[PDB]
Amino acid sequence: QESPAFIDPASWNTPFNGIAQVACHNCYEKQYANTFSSVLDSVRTLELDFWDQRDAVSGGSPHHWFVRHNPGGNDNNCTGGKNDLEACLNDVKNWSDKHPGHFPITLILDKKQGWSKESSGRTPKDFDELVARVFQGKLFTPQDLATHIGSGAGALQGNLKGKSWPTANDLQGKVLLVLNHSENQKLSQYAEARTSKAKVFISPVTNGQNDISGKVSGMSSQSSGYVAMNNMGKGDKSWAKQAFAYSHIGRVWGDDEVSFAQHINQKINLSAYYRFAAQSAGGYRIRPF
Ligand SMILES: O[C@H]1[C@H](O)[C@@H](O)[C@H](O)[C@@H](O)[C@H]1O
Ligand SMILES: [Ca+2]
Repeated sequence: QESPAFIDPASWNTPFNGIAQVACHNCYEKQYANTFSSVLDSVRTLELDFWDQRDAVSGGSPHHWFVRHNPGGNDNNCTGGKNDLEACLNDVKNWSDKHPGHFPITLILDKKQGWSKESSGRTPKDFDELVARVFQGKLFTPQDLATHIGSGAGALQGNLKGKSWPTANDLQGKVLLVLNHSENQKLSQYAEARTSKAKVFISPVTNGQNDISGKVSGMSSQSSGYVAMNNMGKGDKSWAKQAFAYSHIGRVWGDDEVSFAQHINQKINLSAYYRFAAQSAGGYRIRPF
């Protein structure tokens, strides 16, 4: 079990949903960290923005995605033009291998384009196959959570209410992958394709109760039932209290002028900051609420 100074030791025996963290915002960018791996000196929740194409219209290849911020190749601080998604994911895998006993790592995979058809090799299945090939047994997935709470994975949404996630100690050495997109439709498409086999948690844009516990905006009812995480911008952060009530992992981004301690008091699990190292509460970046 690791013990970097930034983790409150009380965290280990706390259910994962009861833990507040400082997270990065876009920390794959060179301007926010010298290397992607260095982020893990400060936090356990990271972010990658991934694109199908080299620019907006051209340059894709099967089984491969690029990592950069703007529409336009690769522009990031991951190991490596061959510093692609796979390279960034391998940076995390390698850090994990070098720190047995680590607090679970959460990676926010912020998808920037749509899914491809089969022939282009960038379907939801292709994505799962990539992340599985890289992380292997390190992943903790929605089916794993569903088994933990005694639910079907397609009924996590509502069956999580009143339940505890595994503790951080139970999740030592694990990696949790989270899918985001500006359009919830792309999450619905991923969940309809992968169902209980999904390697990645979907975390929809959340601006109403239905996005936590009902038919999520932009998704089918079937996809909605897989929701165990919720993603909020600054203006929607009040929804974190309901994510907390439903034992969904809530993330808030864009609220950098509010302190970690204040986000804790707002029941936000993952508080995303550009300047992550500069945030703490009582010297910690990970602590129970
Ligand atoms: O630009 C935002 C921001 O990058 C967030 O960190 C992310 O979770 C979103 O999905 C995105 O649209
Ligand atoms: Ca992003």
